[PDB]
Amino acid sequence: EAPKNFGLDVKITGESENDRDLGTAPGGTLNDIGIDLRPWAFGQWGDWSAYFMGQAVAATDTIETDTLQSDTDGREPDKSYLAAREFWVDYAGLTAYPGEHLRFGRQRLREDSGQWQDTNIEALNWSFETTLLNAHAGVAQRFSEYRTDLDELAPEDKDRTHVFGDISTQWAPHHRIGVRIHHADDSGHLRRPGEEVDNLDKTYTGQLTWLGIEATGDAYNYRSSMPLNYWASATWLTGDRDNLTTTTVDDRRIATGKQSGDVNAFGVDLGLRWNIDEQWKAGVGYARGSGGGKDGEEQFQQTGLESNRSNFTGTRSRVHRFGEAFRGELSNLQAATLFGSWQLREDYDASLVYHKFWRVDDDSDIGTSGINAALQPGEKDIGQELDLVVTKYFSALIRFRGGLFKPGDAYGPGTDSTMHRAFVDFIWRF
Ligand SMILES: CCCCCCC/C=C\CCCCCC(=O)OC[C@@H](O)CO
Ligand SMILES: CCCCCCC/C=C\CCCCCC(=O)OC[C@@H](O)CO
Ligand SMILES: CCCCCCC/C=C\CCCCCC(=O)OC[C@@H](O)CO
Ligand SMILES: CCCCCCC/C=C\CCCCCC(=O)OC[C@H](O)CO
Ligand SMILES: CCCCCCC/C=C\CCCCCC(=O)OC[C@H](O)CO
Ligand SMILES: CCCCCCC/C=C\CCCCCC(=O)OC[C@H](O)CO
Ligand SMILES: CCCCCCCCCCCC[N+](C)(C)[O-]
Ligand SMILES: CCCCCCCCCCCC[N+](C)(C)[O-]
Ligand SMILES: CCCCCCCCCCCC[N+](C)(C)[O-]
Ligand SMILES: CCCCCCCCCCCC[N+](C)(C)[O-]
Ligand SMILES: [Ca+2]
Ligand code: NA
Ligand code: NA
Repeated sequence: EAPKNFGLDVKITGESENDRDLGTAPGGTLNDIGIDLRPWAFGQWGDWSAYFMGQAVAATDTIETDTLQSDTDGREPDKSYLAAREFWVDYAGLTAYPGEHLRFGRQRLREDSGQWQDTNIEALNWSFETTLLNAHAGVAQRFSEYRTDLDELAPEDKDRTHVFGDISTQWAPHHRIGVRIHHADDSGHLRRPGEEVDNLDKTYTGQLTWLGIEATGDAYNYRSSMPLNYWASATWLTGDRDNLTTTTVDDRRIATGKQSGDVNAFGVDLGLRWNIDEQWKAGVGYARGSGGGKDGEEQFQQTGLESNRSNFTGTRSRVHRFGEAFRGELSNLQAATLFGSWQLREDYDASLVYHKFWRVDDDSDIGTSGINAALQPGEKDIGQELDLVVTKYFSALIRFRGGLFKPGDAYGPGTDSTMHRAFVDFIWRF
């Protein structure tokens, strides 16, 4: 029971993916296995503490062993690599509240929805968590991937600074109301007209502010004592973007200029979960990120730090809010969701999730997704998905996570009728 100074997490993962581009491009499917080793070190001395976690990965192909991985020349991952995941120092002595502390270094930033921040990033982050009042404030920026195989940052991350904060209160037992803010500022520059544009150039620079209000009733508490749980959130995105314009000239992309415009967009996510008994749960969700509008002003996007993974099905396992296969970003996207889940004590859980997805504006792209295929102008029907997650907890666990995506009319002729992405993870902690 003495404070544990080190450990090692060992994960074996298999991934089957077919076909991310729906058959539109060559190869690019996965059926592969890998091991991921994460040694960690922790020290604590009165109000001070410090932590390091590293990572070594070897796999048969470039599979996803980390749900929080950076998305990917200079950005080509290798089948095997080393990385530094977290390295930070923490000071808890500003106040006597044990849930209050200040953390500096590359660290896990997470809030419960996963929709604003859920990532490892260099940050200075203040947390204040007590029974009646929670608050946080921080700043973050990526300076490197800290990986042996990736030499450059993604253009969206380069020179982008994040500032954010939140504050919330438990106004009745198990019911929380709060506000949340995030601001992203780009100090980079766009290619100038006539310059060649490649995959490591920015497509835009922005100064963007998200302002959100969030109500939850054990939304993400898998151990809730209430028969009904819920989440409701509404988020306003404002600010501006300078968008790069380009043209094609001889199989090469050339910058032609740029266009600025204000953003005035809106996102909402609602959910209701029935705690039917000690084991069974089921629920419904609706979410929408606005799209299109006059000069793209209504195109909602997320912060870029989000995972969209959360305990929304009411289990210990986190699930992708917009599908393991589709992996939607809330951006010109409407989603309806139904789920059921089962758990037995701390020993097993399982969730079955259905989604239907539509575009909001049928002449605009959606944001990120786990699908790499062009949408047909004028078609709103993105598709449907069924997901299954099943876990046995032995510390250690073994989990199946799978999604089956059925493309709708927005994907069109010559695309596959079905696509899946599935994982098995076996994890042991020493
Ligand atoms: C701004 C980034 C800060 C990065 C700090 C990285 C911290 C690295 C490793 C965490 C553990 C350091 C422990 C150092 C140490 O000698 O601890 C004494 C320990 O043996 C018993 O308490
Ligand atoms: C230990 C506690 C210290 C608190 C330090 C102060 C933290 C400051 C701000 C936290 C809230 C995030 C700020 C969001 C923001 O400033 O941008 C909005 C603005 O750009 C709209 O145009
Ligand atoms: C209770 C039913 C579970 C619902 C399905 C959730 C599991 C998701 C994926 C399982 C792997 C299926 C892989 C084969 C398949 O169905 O599609 C073939 C297609 O991907 C060819 O491109
Ligand atoms: C308390 C002192 C000990 C600190 C822990 C040392 C652990 C060993 C390595 C930490 C990770 C340093 C990696 C830095 C790095 O990868 O450089 C990134 C490049 O600049 C690429 O942009
Ligand atoms: C502009 C009108 C917006 C009205 C929104 C009202 C939302 C009402 C109910 C949604 C769920 C609220 C739960 C409140 C609740 O259960 O707490 C009451 C206390 O537990 C009393 O013991
Ligand atoms: C397919 C590869 C392995 C991935 C699967 C990991 C989870 C495996 C099995 C979980 C089984 C879920 C049902 C458990 C059940 O019905 O009751 C458990 C018993 O009551 C306790 O022994
Ligand atoms: C024990 C559970 C068995 C079901 C696991 C499903 C994993 C997906 C493998 C499907 C591969 C088929 N194909 C040809 C589409 O790649
Ligand atoms: C059931 C869903 C998880 C898929 C597991 C993926 C298969 C792992 C082992 C087969 C791949 C190894 N190999 C030989 C193709 O490199
Ligand atoms: C198992 C822990 C390993 C920790 C060290 C990993 C950091 C190495 C990063 C080197 C980056 C080299 N690069 C990308 C500039 O070519
Ligand atoms: C599609 C999922 C939507 C929510 C499911 C609703 C669950 C209602 C369960 C009623 C069962 C009443 N019972 C069995 C406890 O006496
Ligand atoms: Ca392909
Ligand atoms: Na403290
Ligand atoms: Na629950």
